Amino acid sequence: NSVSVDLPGSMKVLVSKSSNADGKYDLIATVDALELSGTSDKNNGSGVLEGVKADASKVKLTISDDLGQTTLEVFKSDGSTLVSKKVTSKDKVLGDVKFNEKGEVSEKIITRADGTRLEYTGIKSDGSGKAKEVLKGYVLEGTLTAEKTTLVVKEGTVTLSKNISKSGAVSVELNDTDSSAATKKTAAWNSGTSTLTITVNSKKTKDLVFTSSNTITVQQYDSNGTSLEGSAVEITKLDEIKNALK
Repeated sequence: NSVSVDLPGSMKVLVSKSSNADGKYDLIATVDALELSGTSDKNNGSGVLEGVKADASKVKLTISDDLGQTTLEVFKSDGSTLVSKKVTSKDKVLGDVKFNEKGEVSEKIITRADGTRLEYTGIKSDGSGKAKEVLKGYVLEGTLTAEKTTLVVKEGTVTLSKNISKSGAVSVELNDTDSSAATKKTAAWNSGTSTLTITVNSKKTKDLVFTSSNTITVQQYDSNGTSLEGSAVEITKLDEIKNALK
């Protein structure tokens, strides 16, 4: 009769064992308390399903085999003004979009495959908003623009900026308003090694690595800056990042 198929999210779609006379498969999905039904040309679980909420909100679930992506849309009663959109991509990144009363984006949470998050709130029509990154053990705060996300960590005269481009590319820069040549920090960034090298007084002092694990490590140079010493230490607290900027 029917066969069940597991879906990204905690969702399941029951699909017809065989296609009807028009070549199509019947799809039934239960998503939380919602019952959704639809059709598809394939037997694997891809397709589009629709349902209605108790309060007349319209719901649409789209499963795209070509991208392995599942999109759950909740609309107002018109079926067009968006209330919420949840997208799980095939690499298990989650996007959780909230809309204002005119159906425009106002918030988005991106959850990475490891569970760290980018939280965008107060999003405006120009693509600007407040940004926050939720890492393991600490949170980075900053701003969103249509050009980039900028998370900032300040320590005295030093500002560390972690930038995430619209395409997702990371860069880091260090700005120090200290004007004494003996103490002012400057820094150079390498995207390929994901490393910020901090210099003071023409001597390297430490490398900050921004790991593909979404962690930060710090490794000291010797006091003459001629060599890295010891081994890199993974940051676990915001206090430790600020300490690195003293």
